[PDB]
Amino acid sequence: VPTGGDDPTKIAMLGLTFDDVLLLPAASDVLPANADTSSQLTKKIRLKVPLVSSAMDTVTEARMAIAMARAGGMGVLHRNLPVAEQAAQVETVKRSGGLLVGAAVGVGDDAWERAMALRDAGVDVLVVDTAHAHNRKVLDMVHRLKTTVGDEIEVVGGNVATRAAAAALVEAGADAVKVGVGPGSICTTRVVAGVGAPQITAILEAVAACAPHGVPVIADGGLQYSGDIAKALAAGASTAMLGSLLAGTAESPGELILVNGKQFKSYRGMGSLGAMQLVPEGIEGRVPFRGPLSTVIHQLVGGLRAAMGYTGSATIEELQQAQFVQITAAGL
Amino acid sequence: VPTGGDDPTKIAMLGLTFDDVLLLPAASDVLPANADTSSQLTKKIRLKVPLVSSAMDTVTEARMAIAMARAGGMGVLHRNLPVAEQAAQVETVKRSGGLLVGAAVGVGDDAWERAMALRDAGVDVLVVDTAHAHNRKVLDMVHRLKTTVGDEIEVVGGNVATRAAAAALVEAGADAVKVGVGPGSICTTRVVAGVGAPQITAILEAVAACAPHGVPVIADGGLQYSGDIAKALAAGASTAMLGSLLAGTAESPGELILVNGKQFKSYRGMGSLGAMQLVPEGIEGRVPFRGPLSTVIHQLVGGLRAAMGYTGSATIEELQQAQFVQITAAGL
Amino acid sequence: VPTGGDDPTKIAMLGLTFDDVLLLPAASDVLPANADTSSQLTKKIRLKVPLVSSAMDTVTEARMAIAMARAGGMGVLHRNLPVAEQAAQVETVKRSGGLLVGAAVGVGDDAWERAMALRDAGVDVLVVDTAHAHNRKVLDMVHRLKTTVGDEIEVVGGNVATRAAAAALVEAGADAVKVGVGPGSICTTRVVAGVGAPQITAILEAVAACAPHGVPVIADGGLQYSGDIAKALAAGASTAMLGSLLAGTAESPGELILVNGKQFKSYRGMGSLGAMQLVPEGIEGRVPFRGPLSTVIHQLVGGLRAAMGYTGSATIEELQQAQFVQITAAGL
Amino acid sequence: VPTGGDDPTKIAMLGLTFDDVLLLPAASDVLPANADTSSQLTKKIRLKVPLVSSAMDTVTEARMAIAMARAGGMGVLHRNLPVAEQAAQVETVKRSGGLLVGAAVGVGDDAWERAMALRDAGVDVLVVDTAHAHNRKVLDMVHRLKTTVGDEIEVVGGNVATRAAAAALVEAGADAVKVGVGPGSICTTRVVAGVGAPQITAILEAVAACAPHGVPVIADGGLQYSGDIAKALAAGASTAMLGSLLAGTAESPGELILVNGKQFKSYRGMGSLGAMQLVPEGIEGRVPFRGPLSTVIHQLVGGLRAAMGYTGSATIEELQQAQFVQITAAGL
Ligand SMILES: Cc1[nH]c(C(=O)Nc2ccc(F)cc2)c(C)c1S(=O)(=O)Nc1ccc2c[nH]nc2c1
Ligand SMILES: Cc1[nH]c(C(=O)Nc2ccc(F)cc2)c(C)c1S(=O)(=O)Nc1ccc2c[nH]nc2c1
Ligand SMILES: Cc1[nH]c(C(=O)Nc2ccc(F)cc2)c(C)c1S(=O)(=O)Nc1ccc2c[nH]nc2c1
Ligand SMILES: Cc1[nH]c(C(=O)Nc2ccc(F)cc2)c(C)c1S(=O)(=O)Nc1ccc2c[nH]nc2c1
Ligand SMILES: O=c1[nH]cnc2c1ncn2[C@@H]1O[C@H](COP(=O)(O)O)[C@@H](O)[C@H]1O
Ligand SMILES: O=c1[nH]cnc2c1ncn2[C@@H]1O[C@H](COP(=O)(O)O)[C@@H](O)[C@H]1O
Ligand SMILES: O=c1[nH]cnc2c1ncn2[C@@H]1O[C@H](COP(=O)(O)O)[C@@H](O)[C@H]1O
Ligand SMILES: O=c1[nH]cnc2c1ncn2[C@@H]1O[C@H](COP(=O)(O)O)[C@@H](O)[C@H]1O
Repeated sequence: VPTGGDDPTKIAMLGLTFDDVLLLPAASDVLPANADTSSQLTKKIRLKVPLVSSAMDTVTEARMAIAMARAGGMGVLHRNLPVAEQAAQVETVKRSGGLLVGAAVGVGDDAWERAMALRDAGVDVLVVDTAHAHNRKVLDMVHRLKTTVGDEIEVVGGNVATRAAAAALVEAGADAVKVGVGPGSICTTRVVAGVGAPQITAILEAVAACAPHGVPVIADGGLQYSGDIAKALAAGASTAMLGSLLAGTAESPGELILVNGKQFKSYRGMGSLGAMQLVPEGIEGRVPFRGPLSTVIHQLVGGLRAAMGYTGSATIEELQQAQFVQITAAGL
Repeated sequence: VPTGGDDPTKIAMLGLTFDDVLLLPAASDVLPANADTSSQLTKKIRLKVPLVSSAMDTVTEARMAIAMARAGGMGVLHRNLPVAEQAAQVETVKRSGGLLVGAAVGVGDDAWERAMALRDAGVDVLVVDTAHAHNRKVLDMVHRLKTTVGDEIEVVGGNVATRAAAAALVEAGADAVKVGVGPGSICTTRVVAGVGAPQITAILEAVAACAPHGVPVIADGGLQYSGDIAKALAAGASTAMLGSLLAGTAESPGELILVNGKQFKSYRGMGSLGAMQLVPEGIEGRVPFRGPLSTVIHQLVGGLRAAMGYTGSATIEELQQAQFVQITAAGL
Repeated sequence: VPTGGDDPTKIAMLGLTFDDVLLLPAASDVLPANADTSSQLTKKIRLKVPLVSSAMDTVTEARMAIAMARAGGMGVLHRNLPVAEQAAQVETVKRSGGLLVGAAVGVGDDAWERAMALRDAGVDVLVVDTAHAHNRKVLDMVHRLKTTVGDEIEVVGGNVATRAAAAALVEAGADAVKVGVGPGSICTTRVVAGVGAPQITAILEAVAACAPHGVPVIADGGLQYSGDIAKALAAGASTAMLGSLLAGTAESPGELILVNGKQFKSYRGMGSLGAMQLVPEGIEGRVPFRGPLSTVIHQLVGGLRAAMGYTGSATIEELQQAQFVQITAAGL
Repeated sequence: VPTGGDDPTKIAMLGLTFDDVLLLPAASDVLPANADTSSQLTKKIRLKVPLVSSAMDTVTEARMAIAMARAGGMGVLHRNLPVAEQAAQVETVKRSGGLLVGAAVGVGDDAWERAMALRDAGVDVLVVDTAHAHNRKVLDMVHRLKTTVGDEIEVVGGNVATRAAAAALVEAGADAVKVGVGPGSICTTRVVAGVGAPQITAILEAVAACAPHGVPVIADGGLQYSGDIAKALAAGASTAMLGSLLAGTAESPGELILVNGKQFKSYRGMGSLGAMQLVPEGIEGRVPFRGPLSTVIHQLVGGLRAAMGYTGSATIEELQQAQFVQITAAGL
């Protein structure tokens, strides 16, 4: 083996990230303004805009979830607060019209009760929110939830980074599979644990397991530009979950911060020291203030529509069949 | 597939850009001063110098087009102004002697009338100027133009980045094919839409479709150094179109700008916010002031001549048969 | 041969370093808190924590060796001082309870007497400490030591970077093989001599020679983050030796340094000008002050435990069978 | 072809430079102090130290040539001055004992007379000094010189970057072949002409043509560290020619320069604007002042000796058979 040892499977793959690829233009009859951006969040739920906001306490509380749903996407409420408070945020969203909402639960002691309270509150999507869903504890939770409330509530499981892990969630009964181990902007899983999978390759691998079972893949983490959304969907994801890109918006939690004459908002990992208040796997930082969510979403969707125009994709389903070119370091 | 999924065509190619390759020296009897730099702009039109200026409102108006033609190249007049004004710039050039001139048209409402006015004004080359020529609307325009004024006017179509798109323009009747989706210095197509193709690979692919039909390829965008011109032509292009490299010249539109004791001129994408005055696919910036066009062209052609000396190329046609070595990140 | 010449063996391999790979998550029933971090330092000696401190005069004297052993690892005492002083540091450690300790010897004039004095002082591990163990002088020393004190003292040999060199040390009778030629943070072997081997590939190659003989590999040098420890062990090493990561600790030798309002400690190669007081193969620098060793070790082991959780590794032996994904420049 | 077009020979090779490779350690009985550093400069001339100074007017005049010869290497006198002055510098060196000296000539009008005057002055080596020796004008000069003064004077030809060019010089009768098109520190051939060849691959290719005919290769340009000398010789070169590494020495021409409290000397390409006093293919810069040549050479040779120790090379001939590992961007 050219890279060492005698085992060709030791280094199993070459992992590509968003900056490693570009979408190739293709024959097109599609104007960007006329493209159809709708896509499956889960087997049953279709969104007008294939974007969901991260279950983080500096991204999504009731305000964000309401704005996201009104923009045609959805918010996933974070779970870093008492169960009664999360359920109360679910209610607040549902009382603002017939708006879709999801909410994160863990696999811990009180996870099952949290889930039951959220259902009672009228939640549409339950997200089993973990760093590593390839764990019998996570797969059991996913299964237990689907068998209990599956008729009324869609159950998302995550996160995974390999084909085998996505396959296990599919078998456990997941209505969607969330992909991303290591790629988050505030993530230090890669440096702390040495663990991860570049996101384009992880999406391609997860989609190979999920698509044949009609299970949508949510691409979660590592998205920096609107063009990365197009790339994630062309790799086969059906939606993208955004943290950093939305953390600087008016609707996110947290106050405005002024440093050196410029405006910021705090953005922090759920595995950072201050969020857990131990070995942190996230940092605390700031992102530029971006103004209203509606503006940000408009530019993101605008970029998506441009990609759909370039690739001749009339629908997201068509975009998922687009081709890439791999680029070198010099490209960029 | 080592990079993910089971489809080997999903990532179709490894795209190389100018910084990824060097020209290999070869046996030579050619002195740089004696090389023949002439080359086909289109099937019918040969230039003394294989360089054309970009159809941008910070690069080419009448003054640039006159200087470019006198230097042995050609200018393509931008179309960001009323039809009567563009036609008046065409006249202004033709009244400055028997100088070649081209002019951009789009595919929009008034594109056909613009084209007719330009012809009446005496234009030599019509450039169907789009970000994505692989669109039936663009191919139709190219065809409609060639069938109407083809005897008197050469019709360029662009831009493309793939072999199939170049082939479609050839069949539509293009007299030259312009290559470049994503590589412009002021371009944000890559980050906004996630779409593009590294320019050496795009030229190689387009030339594979065009050369067998005797259709010249214009390499458009991404050229930073005189050595990049040599590389573009050795990849098989017949001419290079330059924006950034000429935007800092006395003959370009726009005034001199002083910042921190240094001289600049504004240079902006035609898809930037201020040029369109929406989801911009270009930025606005500045380039260093370079002095007279004649000086810049002299150094560019000087570099080209040096490359022709190193590669034993007596003509541009010979240079198109030169070989590359691929380099690594460390090289550079 | 695509890279030049006609000999495919001239460039024998593509060497990967820690930043070139990530650990892939795998099916897991392992909680980080419950993972077993114990591992073989040598054939006979198992540590509770697979970490040893570098035999450097800015890393390990008696204080460090005591702290390291109490934390479940071990220190290797540096040999840059009189033999009687090194032996006195060995005694000092052994008088602080039943704590494991090792000590470096060279291959020079007084190396054999140093070794004998260390044994008399009660040392547990002798480390034949060289930059290049593939030297008959080093192999002879290793052999001579093992045949003389082998029943009572474990003999480590190093350093190596190739499979053949590790194999030679195994045959010489080494109880562990230390891997790393070129990767140290303060190392200039690579720039001064042009010699080295990227550490993941060197570990994989050394383990291919050592593992079939039940000889543990110590990964020495180049480790920057806790995640690198996980990667080194997954490549097949049984322990990691740390210099830079521990040089900033309270227990390391040297005083606190204040520069620009921040706290540092000096950290220098044993082959630097000031350590040898000639052609230096190390530099002198500073690392940030890190506080007590116990804190640093806790975070390092925490990262290791996280990796074991992600990879489903209940033991270090299991972690050694984990898989990597190779990443590109863009990843990082 | 994965990188574009249908011609696999269009991109002929992947070119590696010094930073792309490391020397692999090997079994060794060689102490650095005992290695034999002597090597062939030409078929007939062996140097004690395999280093020659560049024929540049900021590197080698009489003073440098004398110091270089006394250190066991040789200087090549630059040709940027009247013929009588160059010949007078040759005399000055020969009058300082039985010291070897070489001198550059071109292929121009007065090149032949320059060569004759140098011979009369007692020169030992004539270097036909060009940027591209694969030119019948250069090959003719090499041949004409060898057939005229070949019994008394060794004739070097250069520069080349390909196997075929080296082969042509061998057939022309060169006593040594100098390799390097594009790699010089002050070189802009790569950016101006887009032409070049990464130096490790160029050396490997040139040696494939020269070694079977017993013709030594001089590696010229791109050497930044003493470790690069070892790498150049292990690729198969017999000597290295140094510009930047020696330009900062007391013995080089030019005065001391003080900027921001630090000491420098000017270092400039022979193809820079100021050296030619047009399309320059070199820049003018400064390098740090390094003190006496003897110190610099000592450290360079020290690094070489270290490499010989690591690779088990008792002679330069043995070092030429050493193996490399290719490294990634992350390595470094
Ligand atoms: C550090 C951490 N561990 C867990 C976790 O769930 N651990 C766990 C997993 C399986 C299990 F059975 C029992 C516990 C979580 C949520 C976190 S987090 O707060 O930092 N959030 C994320 C989310 C997504 C990520 C992708 N890469 N890294 C990520 C971190
Ligand atoms: C953003 C944009 N879209 C179009 C465009 O023509 N859209 C379109 C295409 C086909 C069609 F049928 C209908 C409309 C244009 C001209 C532009 S531009 O002003 O920014 N100019 C260019 C030019 C070259 C480029 C290469 N990569 N990106 C480029 C942008
Ligand atoms: C520069 C140097 N040479 C030797 C050395 O032992 N030389 C030698 C080797 C075999 C022999 F038979 C006779 C002498 C040592 C210890 C050193 S050091 O002080 O700088 N330490 C290390 C340690 C680890 C390294 C990995 N890469 N580089 C390293 C340097
Ligand atoms: C720019 C230039 N051209 C020539 C030259 O000889 N031209 C030429 C060649 C063949 C011929 F028949 C007639 C003329 C030279 C010397 C130079 S230089 O002054 O700049 N020196 C070098 C030396 C080494 C180089 C490697 N890459 N680039 C280099 C430049
Ligand atoms: O603390 C953390 N460490 C690692 N990943 C996190 C952490 N907190 C949230 N994440 C994940 O990172 C995603 C956001 O990534 P981003 O959009 O690149 O900022 C989230 O949706 C989570 O999957
Ligand atoms: O706004 C824009 N976005 C992307 N490409 C543009 C834009 N405006 C002009 N271009 C293209 O970029 C070329 C100039 O590229 P440059 O020479 O690298 O500066 C032009 O000839 C166009 O093809
Ligand atoms: O001077 C030196 N030059 C090269 N390597 C050294 C030197 N001194 C110590 N080392 C090695 O570098 C290791 C520490 O590397 P680090 O943990 O990356 O700082 C040590 O354990 C030695 O193997
Ligand atoms: O002006 C120039 N342009 C390109 N190469 C040059 C020039 N002048 C000298 N050289 C070459 O660069 C070598 C020195 O390279 P360096 O050691 O990397 O600085 C010289 O020996 C020449 O071969």
